[PDB]
Amino acid sequence: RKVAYLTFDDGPGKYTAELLNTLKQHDAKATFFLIGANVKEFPDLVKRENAEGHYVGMHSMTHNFAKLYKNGEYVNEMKEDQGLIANIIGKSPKLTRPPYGSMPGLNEGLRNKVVEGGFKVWDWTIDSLDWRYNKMPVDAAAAQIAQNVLTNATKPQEVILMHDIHPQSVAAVPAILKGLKEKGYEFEAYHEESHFPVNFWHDNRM
Amino acid sequence: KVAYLTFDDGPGKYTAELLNTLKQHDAKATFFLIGANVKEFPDLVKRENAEGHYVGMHSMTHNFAKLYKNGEYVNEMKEDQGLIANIIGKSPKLTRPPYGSMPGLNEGLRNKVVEGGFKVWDWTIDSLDWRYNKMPVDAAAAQIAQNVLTNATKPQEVILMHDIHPQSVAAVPAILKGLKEKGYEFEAYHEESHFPVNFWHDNRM
Amino acid sequence: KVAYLTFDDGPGKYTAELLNTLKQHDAKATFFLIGANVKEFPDLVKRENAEGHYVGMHSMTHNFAKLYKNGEYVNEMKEDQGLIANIIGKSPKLTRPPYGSMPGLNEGLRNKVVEGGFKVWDWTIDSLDWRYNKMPVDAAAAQIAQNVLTNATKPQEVILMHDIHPQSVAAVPAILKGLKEKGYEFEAYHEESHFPVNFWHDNRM
Amino acid sequence: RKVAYLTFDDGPGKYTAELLNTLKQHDAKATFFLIGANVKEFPDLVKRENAEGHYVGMHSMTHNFAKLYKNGEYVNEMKEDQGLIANIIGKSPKLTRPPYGSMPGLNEGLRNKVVEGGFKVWDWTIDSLDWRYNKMPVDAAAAQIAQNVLTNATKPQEVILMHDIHPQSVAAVPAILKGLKEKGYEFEAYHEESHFPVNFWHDNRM
Ligand SMILES: CCNC1=N[C@@H]2[C@@H](O)[C@H](O)[C@@H](CO)O[C@@H]2S1
Ligand SMILES: CCNC1=N[C@@H]2[C@@H](O)[C@H](O)[C@@H](CO)O[C@@H]2S1
Ligand SMILES: [Zn+2]
Ligand SMILES: [Zn+2]
Ligand SMILES: [Zn+2]
Ligand SMILES: [Zn+2]
Repeated sequence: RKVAYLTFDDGPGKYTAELLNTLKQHDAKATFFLIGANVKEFPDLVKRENAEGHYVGMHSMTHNFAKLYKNGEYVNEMKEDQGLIANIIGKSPKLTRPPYGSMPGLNEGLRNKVVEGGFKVWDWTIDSLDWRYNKMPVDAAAAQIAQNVLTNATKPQEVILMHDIHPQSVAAVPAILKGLKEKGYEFEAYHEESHFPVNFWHDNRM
Repeated sequence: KVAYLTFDDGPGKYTAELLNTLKQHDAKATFFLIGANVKEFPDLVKRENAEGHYVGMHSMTHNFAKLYKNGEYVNEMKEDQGLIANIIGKSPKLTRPPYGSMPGLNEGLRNKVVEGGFKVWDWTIDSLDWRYNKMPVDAAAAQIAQNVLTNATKPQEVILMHDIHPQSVAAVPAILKGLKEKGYEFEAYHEESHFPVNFWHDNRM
Repeated sequence: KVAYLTFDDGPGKYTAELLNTLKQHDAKATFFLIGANVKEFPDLVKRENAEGHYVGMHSMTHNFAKLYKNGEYVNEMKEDQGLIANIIGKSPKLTRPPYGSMPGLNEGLRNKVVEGGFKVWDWTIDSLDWRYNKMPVDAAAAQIAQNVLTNATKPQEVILMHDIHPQSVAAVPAILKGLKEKGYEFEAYHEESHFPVNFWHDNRM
Repeated sequence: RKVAYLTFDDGPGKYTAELLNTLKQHDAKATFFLIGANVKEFPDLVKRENAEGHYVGMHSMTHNFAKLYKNGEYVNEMKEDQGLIANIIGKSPKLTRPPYGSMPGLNEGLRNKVVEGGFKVWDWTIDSLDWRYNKMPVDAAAAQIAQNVLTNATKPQEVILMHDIHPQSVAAVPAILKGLKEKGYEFEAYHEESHFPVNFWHDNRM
């Protein structure tokens, strides 16, 4: 019962349709956390992500830690970001992904507000680190980013963190898909039907 | 074919229960205690060592920012070591980093720990007991047992559990027999027996 | 078995010399011109296209901080493109980034270049002609020719030279003879024949 | 006759001793550029690097850009650093290696001043990128860094950039040495009498 949840952060972007075709050609589903400025600039790609069979969840408006967690704007920005996304796909998604991860930004304070707001939070069990490989050939970057992902998948479920806004990332997903499939992983998207906690605070309320 | 049980965030409310459950099965495990739990449950701390388990450290505050982003880790571990040394008269070396060492334990802090004389242990298997919290104990526990019996594949395994959680302690009985028939034996960590088990694959710890 | 000679930082003092040498050997190459040298040597600019060579861009300021750290790359290439266009009646697409595209040409700027309609070309072979500058020409050139002949191994090669340097132009005859013996043919870059040669291996450029 | 010139920046440091020993097993020589405060704290290692056959050059006192270049203390910091290194190994080394490289810090002003004092300046032709691999298991990092330098050795001479002050760096050096040696490289130190220019400004006065 192996299921890979490929997640893509900070999108959508100019590489997204490309990633969206590679997903499609592999009949594989995934999940996308989007920034408010990009849901607005790229409303078609949003609508398409959802249309092609993927989960579209929030990732805030500002992606600003100081704003998100120190001043506690997090859920407000996930509610605003939610509204934009509904206006485009008719769903009001409930899963959020904290910029910079919930640890340590999501204190017990707003972790409460998150559950009192009905929202949900997903961190990740693999960190592709894709976004650091920005100073080298893109094919070389992709191999190392896939190497990272292929060699860290072991648990019955794995939540893989990637960003679809960097070229080296979307170039790695072909190898990543072919690799994990050889490892017997299924490439499903997140479903709200079947939620299970994935965070660093181990708080299973979200 | 050794198998090392580890327990975090204790000693706590069900720790007393757990030590007995272990005892009946001639099983020795490892505990990583929070500072305040050492202050509140000295007896349990004393008892854990007395019944042949390893008593290691899990820091003072279990606070990510303080520990790693501010580098208080070793300071928190040494002070915790002191509190424990006052009960068992031994000063343990083995630390279990709160939330794991990846990425929290940077290259620098990893120097301080090797310099401070400590080792570091993460795990290979996560019981995942925290998912099934505030939930019907026997149902939860049952799952937790599967969670660990399935990922038991390697010659040695280091299992993460938490004895401040009822579902976890309840899960321990089923794990014990299920793993023992898998050819596993349950030993405590021994300092002279040290071998690396850390996400960074850093073998100085 | 093609071989594309490319020349940077021109047109200059020895450019006319080189063009005759190219012409004498019925050989066609590629030039990447700086803006001010286009402004000063329009005839040489005019001549290069006229005799069948490719005339590309090498920016306005050849200044690293301006081009990349300040993101002026495309703009400098755009304005350079226009200056060339006013002479040869074409608006060329192929850019050769000052100092190579690595790492100066980041992911953001690489979009802009793709958006503006530009390609980018680095090289496979570095002549190292700048090492031997202000040096005894006959001696220098001989070495430089060998520097490229040694690294002539692949089916396609893009050789970096500078025709603002006397040792480099002096080296060109021997390369032409040496590569012709290696089975190579010397063609200019042609846009309908474009193929990626960029340190980033970015195949949109 | 190929030659790989391993260079290590920002030392000496706590992993230097292990690097020094690993170099000595493969009878391989290399080049060290050092920071003033580090020559002050680790003179055995300086003294030893030297004594063991490697070149030791400067990498400034402060490793601060605005001080080195925008304020133009490059030559000041290299001579001061040279002074220290001399009092340890009885040698005033002439070769310097600019922090963050020569481009674009060493403007023509500073570059004139550099040749005024008989200094040379070495940049590099391969950036191993070791220091960006501090967020993953060291063995994994060691491997990727290796492949970075192994798959970029093409030119008969390479000058490889590394930092001996990070663990994943000296960890990669064994595989680097086996790798290049398989490609026919030899591992020399820089030699003063044997100077050939390697800088981003193509200035062969340094
Ligand atoms: C100590 C800094 N931590 C991190 N930097 C990355 C961010 O750039 C991403 O946006 C975030 C969410 O996508 O995931 C990691 S976590
Ligand atoms: C804008 C270039 N930045 C760079 N950061 C790295 C630095 O951390 C090194 O110290 C330097 C010289 O040792 O080599 C690279 S280059
Ligand atoms: Zn993000
Ligand atoms: Zn814990
Ligand atoms: Zn140039
Ligand atoms: Zn440096």
